[PDB]
Amino acid sequence: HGAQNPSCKIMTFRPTMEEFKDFNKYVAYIESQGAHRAGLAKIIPPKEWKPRQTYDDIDDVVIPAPIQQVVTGQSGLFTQYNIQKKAMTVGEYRRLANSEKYCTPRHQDFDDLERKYWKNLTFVSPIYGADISGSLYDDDVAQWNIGSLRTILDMVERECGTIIEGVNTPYLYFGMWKTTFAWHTEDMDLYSINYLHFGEPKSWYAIPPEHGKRLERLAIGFFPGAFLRHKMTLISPIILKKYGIPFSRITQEAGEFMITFPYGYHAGFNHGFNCAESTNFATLRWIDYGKVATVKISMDVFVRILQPERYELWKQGKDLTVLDHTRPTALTSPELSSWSASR
Ligand SMILES: CN(c1ccccc1)c1ccc2c(c1)CCC[C@H]2CNc1cnccc1C(=O)O
Ligand code: NI
Repeated sequence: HGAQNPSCKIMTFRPTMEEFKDFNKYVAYIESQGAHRAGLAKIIPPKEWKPRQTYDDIDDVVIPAPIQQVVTGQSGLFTQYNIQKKAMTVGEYRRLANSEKYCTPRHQDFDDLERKYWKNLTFVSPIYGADISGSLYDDDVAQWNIGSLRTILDMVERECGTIIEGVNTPYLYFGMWKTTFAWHTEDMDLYSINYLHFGEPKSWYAIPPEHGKRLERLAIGFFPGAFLRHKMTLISPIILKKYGIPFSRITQEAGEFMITFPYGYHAGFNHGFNCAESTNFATLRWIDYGKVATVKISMDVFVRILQPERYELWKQGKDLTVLDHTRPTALTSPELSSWSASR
């Protein structure tokens, strides 16, 4: 389809509990409304749903590899390095986040906080408890369980048995003020789902996938060298607004879901102490996004099973298609139904 979200605005969704029970079905719905055209969409769950009953058992959890984020650069163009530090607990990380050195500054509004982020990026290197293999969900949670979404990304584990952490498994993100994730797309241009468990907000910048190539030309212009897959390049919105790169901004609060879409470039930072949970997933539409992307997943099993008419032409390298970033995804295909019956 097309012309659903022609402005490519970041859309916010508030489903009822009945719309919330099927995860894959609701992803097809928000794409039928055009959420995928912004590269990022917010999902506000109903109040009856709570992923964990209490967050007081978490002080003794281990953060195996925290990273000190050292950012260099000037004039809205930066490069961040991630130096690994010693292990610590969440209680220690919380006391370090609210330390005077790392605490959230005084700010009038977000515009003030955004200004102080890009002004004080170089001066202090914050600690980010990122990429922790684990989950904070309860076991009985059956709706939107990040540890088990039951999408077609399970074909990797169900057929080839490969398990990739942060992609097949959930990751945990304990943050503090100024902790940043750089401009990037998900591995193999996969989807991603991020849920903010508790704490201070997490802000997102997102570029629509139909303009992602304009950011890639911009970054190549600054460094003469898919190097943005190093995921350590920071670009200020001042620079994007100067060269005409379309982008939108939204703030994710505690208890809200964020979906990133294939070839949706995103970047952002944490306002203060928070905990986020994230994993990757896929719909039927992603298969063509993963094919054009060639952590390296082999797309062979997806094409051999769900695109079998194109398989031999893809092995011969004669399947040259152009992605239509506006087409919504399908919910089911005859090849997918007969595959679930085989398993
Ligand atoms: C450099 N690096 C690397 C690159 C190549 C291979 C191996 C690792 C790397 C990779 C990942 C990260 C960081 C650094 C530094 C903190 C951030 C996380 C990703 N975090 C998010 C991603 N998307 C959305 C949100 C978030 C978030 O912070 O909530
Ligand atoms: Ni990401």
